[PDB]
Amino acid sequence: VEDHYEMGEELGSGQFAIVRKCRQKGTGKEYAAKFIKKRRLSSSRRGVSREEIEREVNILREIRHPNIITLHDIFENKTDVVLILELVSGGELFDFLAEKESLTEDEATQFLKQILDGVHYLHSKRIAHFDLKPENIMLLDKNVPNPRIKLIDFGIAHKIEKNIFGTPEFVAPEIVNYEPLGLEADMWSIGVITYILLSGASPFLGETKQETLTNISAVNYDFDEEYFSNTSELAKDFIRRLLVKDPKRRMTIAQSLEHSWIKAI
Amino acid sequence: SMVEDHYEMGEELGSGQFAIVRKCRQKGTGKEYAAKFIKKRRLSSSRRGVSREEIEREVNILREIRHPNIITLHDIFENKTDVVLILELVSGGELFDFLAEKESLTEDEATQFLKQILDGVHYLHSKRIAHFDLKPENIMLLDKNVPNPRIKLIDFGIAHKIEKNIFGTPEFVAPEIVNYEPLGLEADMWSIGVITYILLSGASPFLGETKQETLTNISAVNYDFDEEYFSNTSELAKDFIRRLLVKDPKRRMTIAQSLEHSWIKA
Repeated sequence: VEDHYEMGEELGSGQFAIVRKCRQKGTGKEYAAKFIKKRRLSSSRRGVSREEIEREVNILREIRHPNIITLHDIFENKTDVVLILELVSGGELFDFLAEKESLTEDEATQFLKQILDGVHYLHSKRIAHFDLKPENIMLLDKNVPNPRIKLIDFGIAHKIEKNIFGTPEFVAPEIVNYEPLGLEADMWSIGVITYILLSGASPFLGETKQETLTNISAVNYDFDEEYFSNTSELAKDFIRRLLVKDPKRRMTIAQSLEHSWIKAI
Repeated sequence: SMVEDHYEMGEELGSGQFAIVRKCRQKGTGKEYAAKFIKKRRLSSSRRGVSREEIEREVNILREIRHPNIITLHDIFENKTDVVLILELVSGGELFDFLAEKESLTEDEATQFLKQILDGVHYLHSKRIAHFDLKPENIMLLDKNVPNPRIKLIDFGIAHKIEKNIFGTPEFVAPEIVNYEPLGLEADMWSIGVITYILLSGASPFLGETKQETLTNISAVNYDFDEEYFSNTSELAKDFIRRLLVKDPKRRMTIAQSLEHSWIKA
């Protein structure tokens, strides 16, 4: 990698990884180099297993959409897999919105549409992100008139595809009744993101992580007027149709885009 | 290295998911092995070949394992089109075929083979590896032409390491993630119950007339011991089976408990 990219400042660090800014030799174009520490022994809990690195890389390879982070190049050395990624410098969407004194529902929906467009692309390729949250919703450049959303961090993303067992004769009840996680999980996350984007309030947050998890499982939220008095009924309906316990009864991404609140712009 | 530079390749032995198995012999030692050639999926291909992720997952499992009752990985090569696993040659066929050839087979003899299965699984589970496909066709013998044949568990194509897992905020996670119950080592213990039931009786506990019936029967744990298939089976053996065919995975015998059970231990 160092033969081909000049490495600069550390930008941050996450799950067994350090991100540095870099510049490609010959072209001068800037990127983010994410150095992922490989797991050595399969018994270890340090680093990332090769198979999990591959899972993420295989998803990143396929992505070509303006609202998603792009993979440019990949290297591997003794200790690391280095992803050369699109440099996204505009920060978290919510930190940009914080510079404002207030935000209108129409200003918010400009951004929400971009998130939905990114997720529509991912879901069209059967990719569930599984960790949609405001910190993974960045901006390419926050100083332009109409900033562009970039979805980041495919660390737990999966392709969503019985036959592997040959027949079911020997399989346990938990396999018979296995209900896989799927694309609907992202649609729930979108509901929560929308809720907080519009109101500033987190719908399920409790005093401990355990309380939050309890609240989520019970679908225990409201639209209290202290937070929702300037929010439209169509916005509330959109959220209601996402925050559904049964994943099979939630709006899909296509239905989300066809919802009157979104169609209206 | 290229595989042909180290191994003389021989005749074809079988086929797997986008795979061919050939007998081979190591140059420099004369020792025979099974070479499994797995076709890699191209980046432009949707369904042809096996994904790199799936090959790595299985290989990383195989690399870790060494135990007398599990197939051993000896070498790995990769060329343009394939990943090639050089595996221990397991020549003795299916356990159940060998047993079906015996004039008679006592419960004591059956338990001794079953113990070898348990020993292999005990090792796998000690590494947090669930096999997930334990069934007769994956229980082979190394060499059937010896007084006491050695069981070899094969086919780690759906095996997985087993690890509420959320390091950051849980605020945006869906209820199905909050309530997610992953498949675990207990699933293998269920399979061992079914294997044992068939081993002793020749009947299958949950098999229905259609796939849906089999599924329904498993989920309901709807089985019994027919009087005229279990007439020569001990209550102690039935107890072993009963403690494995339990709906709640948390209430099934673990591999350690299975080995401590008096059917095995006595």
